Order: sequence, then structure tokens, then C-alpha cells
Amino acid sequence: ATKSVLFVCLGNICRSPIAEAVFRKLVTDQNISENWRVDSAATSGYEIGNPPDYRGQSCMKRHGIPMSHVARQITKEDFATFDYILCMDESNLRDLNRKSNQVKTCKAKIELLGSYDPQKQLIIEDPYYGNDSDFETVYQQCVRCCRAFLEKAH
Repeated sequence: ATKSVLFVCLGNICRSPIAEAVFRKLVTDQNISENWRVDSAATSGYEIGNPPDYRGQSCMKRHGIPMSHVARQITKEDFATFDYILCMDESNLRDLNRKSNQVKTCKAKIELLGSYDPQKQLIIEDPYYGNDSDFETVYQQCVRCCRAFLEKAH
């Protein structure tokens, strides 16, 4: 792989594992998975070691997208190694810019994933205190933003 994207949320259990899995399927379906390094991570240590929110798995089973992930927190190395760090909401973004300024090498462009949505839904909102319709909304946003991001990065 010589391209790489890291999807990021606060816990790495609801949103970023879905965006990760949606993007991996996309590239796999188009024969280019070998060209991409794809992963997801948390800004915080709340959920380190945990699989994705079960409500998330259920949604992704409905759409036939496999999801295997163990939550982890972003590291200093991630800012050097990834081409793109795509986050969910403004809070993630503040936190990621903060962390990016504590390291020498930040190769990554740090952006909101929803900046790629043709339907212009900027923020992918945390579904943790929501229900299945919200996980569905997050899945749908991810599909739109990942097709676009893949089509053409900014």
C-alpha cells in the first residue's frame, strides 16, 4: 500500500469502525484493497480493547459489511504514517489538531469525513445515546463520504 486513511472518533466503537469497514469494502470491491492501508482509532482511552458497539454490528450485518475491530487510541506515529485522518465531529477535530501539534512529523491531512458528503451533512453525530435509526444515519453518511473521498481526495 502506498495510500492510507485513518478514521477517528472519540471512542472507536460507534462511528470510526463503521467508516473504516465501509471504506475497506469499497476498495475491495474495486480491486484496489492492496493499494490502501485502512484503519480506525480513538482520541481517548475510554474503550481500548473493546469491539465495536453491538448496535453498530447489527446495522452492518443488515448491509452485509463485515466489521472486525479492536478499539485503540491514536498514537504519535499515526500522524507520520497516514496520508489522511478523517474524523467525525468538531470535537474530534479540535482534539486531533491539538495532538498534531505535539509531534514533529505530521504528514496527515486532518479533516472531517463529512466535508466529503455531496448531501453536505458536515457532522457525523455520535449515535451512542441514540437508537438504530441513528446508526443507520451514520452508516449512510459514511457510504456517501467514503465514495466521494475515494473518488477524489482534498
